[PDB]
Amino acid sequence: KTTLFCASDAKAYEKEVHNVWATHACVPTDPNPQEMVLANVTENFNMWKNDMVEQMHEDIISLWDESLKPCVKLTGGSAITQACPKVSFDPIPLHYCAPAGFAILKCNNKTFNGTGPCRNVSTVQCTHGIKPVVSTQLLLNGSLAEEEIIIRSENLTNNAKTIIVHLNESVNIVCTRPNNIRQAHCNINESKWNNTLQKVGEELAKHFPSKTIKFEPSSGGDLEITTHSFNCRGEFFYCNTSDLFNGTYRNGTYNHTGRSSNGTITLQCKIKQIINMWQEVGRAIYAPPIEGEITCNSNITGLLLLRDDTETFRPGGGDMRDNWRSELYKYKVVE
Amino acid sequence: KTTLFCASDAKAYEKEVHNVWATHACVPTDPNPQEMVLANVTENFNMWKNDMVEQMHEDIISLWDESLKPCVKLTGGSAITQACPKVSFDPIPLHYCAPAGFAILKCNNKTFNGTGPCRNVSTVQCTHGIKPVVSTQLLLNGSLAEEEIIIRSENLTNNAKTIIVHLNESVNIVCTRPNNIRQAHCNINESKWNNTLQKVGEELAKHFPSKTIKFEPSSGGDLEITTHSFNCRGEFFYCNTSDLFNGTYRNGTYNHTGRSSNGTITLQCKIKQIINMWQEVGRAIYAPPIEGEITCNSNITGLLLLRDDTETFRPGGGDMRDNWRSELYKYKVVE
Ligand SMILES: CNCc1ccc2c(c1)C[C@H](CNC(=N)N)[C@H]2NC(=O)C(=O)Nc1ccc(Cl)c(F)c1
Ligand SMILES: CNCc1ccc2c(c1)C[C@H](CNC(=N)N)[C@H]2NC(=O)C(=O)Nc1ccc(Cl)c(F)c1
Repeated sequence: KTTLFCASDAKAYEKEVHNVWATHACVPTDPNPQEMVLANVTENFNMWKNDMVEQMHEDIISLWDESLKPCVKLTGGSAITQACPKVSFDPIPLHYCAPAGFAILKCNNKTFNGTGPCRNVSTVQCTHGIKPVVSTQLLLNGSLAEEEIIIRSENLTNNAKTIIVHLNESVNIVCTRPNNIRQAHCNINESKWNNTLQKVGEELAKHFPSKTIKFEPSSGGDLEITTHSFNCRGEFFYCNTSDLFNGTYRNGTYNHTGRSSNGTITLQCKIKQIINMWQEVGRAIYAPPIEGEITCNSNITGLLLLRDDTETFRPGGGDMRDNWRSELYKYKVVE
Repeated sequence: KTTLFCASDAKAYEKEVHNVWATHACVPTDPNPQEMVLANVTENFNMWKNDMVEQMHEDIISLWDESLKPCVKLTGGSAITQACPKVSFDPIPLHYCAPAGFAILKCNNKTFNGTGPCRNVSTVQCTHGIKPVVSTQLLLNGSLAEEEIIIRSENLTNNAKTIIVHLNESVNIVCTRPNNIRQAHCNINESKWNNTLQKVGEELAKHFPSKTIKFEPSSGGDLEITTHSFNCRGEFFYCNTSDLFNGTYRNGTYNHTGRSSNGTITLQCKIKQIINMWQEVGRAIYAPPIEGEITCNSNITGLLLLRDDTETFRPGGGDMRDNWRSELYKYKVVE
């Protein structure tokens, strides 16, 4: 445990809030990348127990706190009012760096899970570009597995322990509200989704014996975790995944049972102003959505699942720390 | 006639040279791109003389000139030395867009040829994403035919005219240099290769009546065109294709006579420092390959062939504007 510091390419002329925060909270990235190679090792890592995720989480909370300022913030029964200006919003990559004398080891095993022994291990002073993408169910704009899609879990036996599925091939999703003022929609190519769910399916089948592997929409709870919720240009999108996370892996093939059109899948999305916050326990009310075409062109780089002679899997999320472990499946701060 | 402009998803924080170049040469990509399609049209096309190809060619020459700077540049008996640092190299998509009031119509007939009449025609302002992949014999990371494999030629009865075989199913190829330092190798699944060459064979049979259709390694001449030459992470790979382009198509079946092992084809590759330039007429000398595992996992999306009882086809290439025509088999700049 140490007190880290962020490094970025933030410009102090951008009125984009991530830059506005990073220019006063981080350090200019340094053209100084010496990755200490090493092949004499055995370090055991645990992506599920690592303070880096916590400090990252905390100053991402600071970022959001002084950037996206809600009109009302209702916490503990007390309502706190302030100004609601819509701002420029799009995540910039943040490197996490260890201070004087403190190093950040690094795993290079391309099939490494997160928990256990790793050995082809390098070392750094600063980490690799990471975007503070806040989302549920679908991990957006992250790293891709260099070889093949991998399953991460603090334990896979525990049905209530979140599964992070690190993908390989990015799945472009295009969410948009056209020029109802709150209704939007997302578009995703169906072929590549069937594709990806056959990889997810067959690996889950590698690690669950010989059973039918169903994919279904989340049980219940708040809209934040029952839908693919994300932020696009300061607007909070809640997009439906009932005709997405939907299919059956049997016989070694995956059969999609979600609806489709022209070879594309369209998610019904809604922009909301009242949001169950991820930082704290409370609700934030924002101003109505801005005028015009509100579109995000994103790439799915991972999944967040939850398990219950058949085994059903369901989109998860809610705890953004696990979002941070998708990219902090780790390193290791060490001395 | 016009001078176009590029549009891309280049990041100003990336130190990858395609991003470095595009960010100062291109325009932030448009995501309001609505194909106003038409159905009372018939326009003629000619992928084999289209100036968009040489605008792209000139611009990619610019990119390579300002990015990959060789230690030595020998042209016309005069040598030019400069600093040759190793860089990060991975092609990003480039949309080519027409300026004010001037448009880019589009062909929609998927069984389309490249030369002649076409009727289902749309029109856009910007082309689809095209990655400037510089290679010979094999076209990498291109678009796939939506339907069935297409044979393209300026004309097919001219044996000196390059033939572009637009594939349907991509064929995965994994070139790697393991941790001799310049010795590398490529892996390709044979069954997929047999499979592809059977309809390459069948349609080349459709265009050449009742001949035995053989596939053999190239002529001779410079290694760039006698080998599958390409660029992986700044390193110039020359890969042997004597056991790849090798087969007999007869009586309706393809027959692979190239050597294999465990059902896989392994190409013998070498990383060279002395390169015959594709941009200009001259040679370039680069620094020795970097340390570590150099891996490129690519998809074969097209072929570059040349024709001579029997008709024989050999891998071609060398002139990269044909590589740009593979993706610019086209559209059209029109008013
Ligand atoms: C089984 N999983 C456990 C689980 C489940 C749900 C949640 C947690 C843990 C933590 C958090 C509790 N806070 C609260 N209830 N007010 C709650 N998450 C959120 O409200 C949340 O992410 N909102 C949110 C905001 C913005 C965007 Cl863009 C977004 F995509 C989502
Ligand atoms: C019938 N065919 C005619 C024909 C034949 C060969 C060539 C041309 C035309 C053009 C070009 C001439 N330039 C020269 N002779 N210096 C020459 N091509 C190249 O040198 C070339 O592609 N190099 C190259 C570099 C890097 C990578 Cl990664 C690569 F895959 C290839």
